[PDB]
Amino acid sequence: WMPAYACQRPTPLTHHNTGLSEALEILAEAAGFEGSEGRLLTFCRAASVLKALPSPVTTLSQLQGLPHFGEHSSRVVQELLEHGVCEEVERVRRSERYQTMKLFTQIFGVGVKTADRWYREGLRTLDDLREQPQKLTQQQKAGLQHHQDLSTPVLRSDVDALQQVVEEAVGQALPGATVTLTGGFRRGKLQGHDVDFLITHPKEGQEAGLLPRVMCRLQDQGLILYHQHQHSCCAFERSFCIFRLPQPGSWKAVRVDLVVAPVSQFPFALLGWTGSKLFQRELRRFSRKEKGLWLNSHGLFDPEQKTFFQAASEEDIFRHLGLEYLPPEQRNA
Ligand SMILES: Nc1nc2c(ncn2[C@H]2C[C@H](O)[C@@H](COP(=O)(O)OP(=O)(O)OP(=O)(O)O)O2)c(=O)[nH]1
Ligand SMILES: [Mn+2]
Ligand SMILES: [Mn+2]
Repeated sequence: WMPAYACQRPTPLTHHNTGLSEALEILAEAAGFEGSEGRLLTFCRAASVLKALPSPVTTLSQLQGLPHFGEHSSRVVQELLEHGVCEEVERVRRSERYQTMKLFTQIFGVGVKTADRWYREGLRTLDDLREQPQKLTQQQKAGLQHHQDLSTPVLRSDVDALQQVVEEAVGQALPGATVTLTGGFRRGKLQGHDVDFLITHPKEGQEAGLLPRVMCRLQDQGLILYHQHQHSCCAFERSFCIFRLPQPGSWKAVRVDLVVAPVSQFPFALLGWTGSKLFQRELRRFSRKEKGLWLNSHGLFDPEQKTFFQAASEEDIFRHLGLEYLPPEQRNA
């Protein structure tokens, strides 16, 4: 038996069922593009199960008694096992709707609602968007300007170089302030679509006004192509950036999220920002459904008692929810 929730089972970075999970995730994504949130979560859960399996699925009899594997997800695997291809997945891959929604939603600053609006308005290509700049936010304009670089996977070596410049800027602005790599790279991934950093200081409140100082420094070194600062509204102070990463003989644009959290909230922010998206969705559903507690990136609240949990680490949070600790590299759900 394998547990129902992704937060109750280790999901490693690499697994034995990449072809099958990829097919299911194409169906998940396409459902999300159509606003079919239910079907999205269903395919995503089924994909996540395959990722946690210790062996490859070579016959359909191996699906027996697995959670989150309904009729539709089973048929997909079946056709792939029996014919090497699933017709519905290939139709989706070649569909103009899917290809366009993928193209648009991949652009920095574009979500599903925007992509779908643009689709319904007859926009199809990147050039179509560039011909209608009045329809674009400044963030989306920057996304388009750098789209080739921003669709090139970010590598671990890029992350290392970026963490150095961010640590130097942070260290110069405020001694004692820390930078923590989060997101997919903290989960052990070898590549990504951006780099995520969480910034704090051990004395609560010393992190006030730090991010703008970090950004000034980075800007002065020629490292920033685009920067949008947002103050917290509640909800963390953050900066959405495109860095200009020097490389031997050239350079590349890379997406970076810099998030500041007060150290009291840091374990929650780290947990939330480390992901995966599905893992965190599942952890929050678990906390609510199973334990009656509301988890987010700022805290763990008991709505009956009107209390907040005091957490020193991620381990404290897992412990409090009755879950065995999962290090970041087993959260790849
Ligand atoms: N607190 C908070 N967490 C978020 C938000 N958006 C996404 N997350 C979570 C879920 C993700 O696993 C994680 C970082 O987002 P990313 O889109 O960078 O995902 P991740 O780094 O896992 O994958 P990647 O390798 O960048 O494609 O943070 C947000 O607005 N607020
Ligand atoms: Mn990321
Ligand atoms: Mn990010």
